[PDB]
Amino acid sequence: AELPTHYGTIIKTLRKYMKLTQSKLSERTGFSQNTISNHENGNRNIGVNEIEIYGKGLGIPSYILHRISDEFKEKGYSPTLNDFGKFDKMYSYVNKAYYNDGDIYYSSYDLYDETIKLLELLKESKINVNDIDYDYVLKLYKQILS
Repeated sequence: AELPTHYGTIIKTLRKYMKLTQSKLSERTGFSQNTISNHENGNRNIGVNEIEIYGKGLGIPSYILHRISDEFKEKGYSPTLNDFGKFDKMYSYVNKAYYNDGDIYYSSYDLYDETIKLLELLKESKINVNDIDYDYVLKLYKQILS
């Protein structure tokens, strides 16, 4: 099957955020450089099973792409994509907590929703995501999962 064309835009936006050229993303997915260009522009369709390959190449689990797409479908843009730098920084701590803390591993529900909820808590507290550390995130994460 084929996906919405907007996955190409999502990949192009994320590729740029990751500071990867099309050539580097090719040497990270096995898609030719020209094929990456064609996916991004909508000249070729992206496979359902191809997003998995892109996620690995971008260093991102595929659900994040799927979650971003669902926002486009509802709102006509993605607030998460538009603020991805903050999402990525919070996600780094969420990912660490999930893979290193048994209480989080076995109590987490939806890691995407939890990353968004943690960002909302920081915004309420007027805290910059660049100023936090893992210990602090883990305290907030345990609280949202309580």
